[PDB]
Amino acid sequence: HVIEKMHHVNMTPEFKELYIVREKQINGEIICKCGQAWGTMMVHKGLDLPCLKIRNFVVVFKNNSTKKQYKKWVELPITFPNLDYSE
Amino acid sequence: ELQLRPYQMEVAQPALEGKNIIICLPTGSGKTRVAVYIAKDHLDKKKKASEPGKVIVLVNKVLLVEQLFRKEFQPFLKKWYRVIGLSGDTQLKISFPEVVKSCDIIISTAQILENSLLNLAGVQLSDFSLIIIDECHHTNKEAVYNNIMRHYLMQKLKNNRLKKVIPLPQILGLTASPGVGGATKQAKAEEHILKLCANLDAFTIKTVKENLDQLKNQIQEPCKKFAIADREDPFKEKLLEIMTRIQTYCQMSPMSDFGTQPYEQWAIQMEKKAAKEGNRKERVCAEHLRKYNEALQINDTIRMIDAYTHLETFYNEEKDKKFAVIEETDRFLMTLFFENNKMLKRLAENPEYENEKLTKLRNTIMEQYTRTEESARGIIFTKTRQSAYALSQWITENEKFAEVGVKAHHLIGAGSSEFKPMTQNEQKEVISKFRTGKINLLIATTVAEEGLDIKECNIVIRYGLVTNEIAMVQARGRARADESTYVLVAHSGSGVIERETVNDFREKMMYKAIHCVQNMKPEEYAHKILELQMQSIMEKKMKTKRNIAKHYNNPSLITFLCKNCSVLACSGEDIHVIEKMHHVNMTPEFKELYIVREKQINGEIICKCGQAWGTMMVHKGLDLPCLKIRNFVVVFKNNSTKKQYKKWVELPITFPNLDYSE
Amino acid sequence: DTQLKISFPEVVKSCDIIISTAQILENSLLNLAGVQLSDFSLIIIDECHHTNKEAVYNNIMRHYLMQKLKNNRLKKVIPLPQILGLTASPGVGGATK
RNA sequence: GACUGACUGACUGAAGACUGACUGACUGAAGACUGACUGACUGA
RNA sequence: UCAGUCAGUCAGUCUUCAGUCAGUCAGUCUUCAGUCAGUCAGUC
Ligand SMILES: Nc1ncnc2c1ncn2[C@@H]1O[C@H](COP(=O)(O)OP(=O)(O)O)[C@@H](O)[C@H]1O
Ligand code: ALF
Ligand SMILES: [Mg+2]
Ligand SMILES: [Zn+2]
Repeated sequence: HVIEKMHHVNMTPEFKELYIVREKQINGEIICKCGQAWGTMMVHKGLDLPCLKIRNFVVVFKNNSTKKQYKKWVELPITFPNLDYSE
Repeated sequence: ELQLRPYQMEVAQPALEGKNIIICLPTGSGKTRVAVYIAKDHLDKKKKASEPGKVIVLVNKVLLVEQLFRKEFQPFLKKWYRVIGLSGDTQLKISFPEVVKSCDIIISTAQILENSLLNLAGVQLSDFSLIIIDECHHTNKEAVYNNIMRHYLMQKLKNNRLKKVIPLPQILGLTASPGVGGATKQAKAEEHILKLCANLDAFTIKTVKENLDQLKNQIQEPCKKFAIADREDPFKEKLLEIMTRIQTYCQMSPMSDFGTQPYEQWAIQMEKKAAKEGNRKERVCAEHLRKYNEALQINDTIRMIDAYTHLETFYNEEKDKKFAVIEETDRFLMTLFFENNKMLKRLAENPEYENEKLTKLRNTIMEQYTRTEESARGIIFTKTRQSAYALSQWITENEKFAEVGVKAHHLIGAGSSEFKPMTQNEQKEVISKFRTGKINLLIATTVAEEGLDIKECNIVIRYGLVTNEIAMVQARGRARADESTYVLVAHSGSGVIERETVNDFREKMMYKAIHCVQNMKPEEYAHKILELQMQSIMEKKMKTKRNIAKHYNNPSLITFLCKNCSVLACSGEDIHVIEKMHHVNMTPEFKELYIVREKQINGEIICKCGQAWGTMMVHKGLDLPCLKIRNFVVVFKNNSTKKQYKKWVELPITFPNLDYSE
Repeated sequence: DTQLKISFPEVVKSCDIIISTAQILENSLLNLAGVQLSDFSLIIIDECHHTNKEAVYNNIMRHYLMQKLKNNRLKKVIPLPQILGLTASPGVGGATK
């Protein structure tokens, strides 16, 4: 889900269990099992929530199993729903 | 004769049947009468259906308690109900819960209720039915209203958990200008209105849309008039080269010209740094030059005499403290200061030289009162208390004022370290005299911009004031009189008229935006409102955990040192607290270290340097001197860092109370 | 960078000589209330050699140019503000001819 | 039988000084994060 | 048509700090005036 058309982020609780936080802190950095970073913790509208950078990941489609990357988010033709804030 | 004007009944229509809502009408259109009438209907109907119904009226300024008490509630309900007016100053003789249990209409200040609600016997919000909240635009980030409404909101969400209940009392709140939170977007404005609405748990703004012209006939827009001024006198520059010599002695770089707020800020912070180093021969000089700076600032604002007296008083007591120890850079100051000050008093005494602002003020006062010919009440709004009091003296002295029949007095709040603190009883009689009219000119501070209902205010005057939009809307509202004149006085040196301009545009934004939200779709309204309700609660919880974790403590770890000197004063174990309120030391050798001094019922503590430490106090039959944490320096034992704190709450140490067996 | 406290259209409506960075104006012009190019009379553009393929100046001038051609359609009008631009080296687009 | 002096408490009224904490507005400074756009260079 | 690097511009989200000022609230003490009532002691 996106904040103000500006920042992509994930709320999923099991997905919260997958990663690792790390501090050197006001924000935490996400760390994979490999040790590679994924995103940064952010606080918004009174919620606690970690974001992700598309550079840190790999996209996989379902019609064609091609492995692709993008440096920024604008290349990806996907459109996301905004934030149900009722949670 | 509780007969409302049409528009009043019109905007009161939704309120008559539940529907906790808000009413906003432009200033001077008697919203208090709407409150009184609604209250009568609520109590009478509840009596008809025979349920325990009550109502509490919250006000945020003490003076208004007595005003609204004896002006709109007494005269209309002396036969129907038991109304009681209570404020933090009146000596109670009975606990708050029984006060409410006796009467049914309460008029009180919000802090009282909140005190009575966090004492969990106390009281529960459910004990009430109707909550009248006057001037509720103050509902903002951790204000007195926000706490109360957050309890209410928390209970409401608990009720919704129950449904998928306990009654929550109906709510009313009165405003004149909800304002914007400093917003240059249409979105942020309308958002801000929504935030206020949700925090009030309102249903609809419900502002007039029918009876427009008669309203245009009731309220009057005052005539705006601008007084802007911009004489050479050496006194400013005379202080200038004195203080530049002072700065050059220690060769400080100012980084800015003198007499400015950044310079003062820099002076304070660098003085703190110098005290951290232990650097004498600089610290004292820094403080003294600072004193010159504030003296200059007062000097531009007000006449010369008081500004000189301020400095003279400081240096007088300075040498008075110094000579006590009798019983190098120090004298380096007074030696030149005293010759200069003798000259200054010679220069200051000359009344021909005068401030530019005061000049235009004199012009404005004389012009307005003479044009009015004995039918004129004028209110002058200022910034600092001593400004008010000195301006009163300035009125007193020059006989040219009195000949015109202007009778002036100064009105300020209660509570410093200066001429004299005016007390509540005195201001109460002062407003009494002002209503009569043998006090013709009133000089006031922030205290009285919201709620005064004097029927005759031809003149409202602002003296070099800079503020947000509500504190200007209300000020223009005070002129509750015909042909009302609003005068702004300032000099073009600072950003005053530009503040007025931006305030104007901001006002227009606010009106348009409230018209925008006025016309939203109910379901979207409900969704947005609910979401905002949530937001406040979660953020409050997050702040709660942040604070409680921030609190994190050996009571012996630290030791205290002078600032002027650095001689060790005492260690952590020597300090004990009275009633969690006042820190103090009992140690007998520590009694030998310091010096008492009197001008007295209490003695002031003096160091060997001459710097003050604390004050003598007598408690529970014991004689005992206390200390102020500002007067000292903290030293830890794990890390040798030199730190200071203005108040005691910052220090994470906890102290044992007082073994009284000694 | 300066913290405004008033919307751009009122800033222009108050003063008469503005000194600003081009991105500000272009932001204020694609917000269709905003502002219209016609509200101005003289457009001083310093260091205008940057007028190139989709640069900040090119967008603004393309609105101006579009309006001018619309005016010529009208003739066969709305005033178009006078333009000034300062350069030291217009340069070449990498040209050996 | 009358006189005077002093003591104490309750009631009322008033108010001189001290210190403590929370809150708002103003100004000043300010650390991090992230997003998008544009140009130049090089390369295919 | 694209990728990569670098530099510049603009906009959001926050957290947090200091300083002065003004307003609100609660304590511990000390002191004074006036009236009234009560107890006690002297010399006649
Ligand atoms: N029905 C009415 N008839 C006469 N005067 C009225 C009526 N309603 C309101 N007023 C005027 O309103 C004044 C009270 O206004 P108030 O509520 O104190 O101001 P605000 O509404 O700005 O708080 C009264 O002095 C009275 O003259
Ligand atoms: F509008 Al008011 F006091 F309520 F001036
Ligand atoms: Mg009012
Ligand atoms: Zn010392």
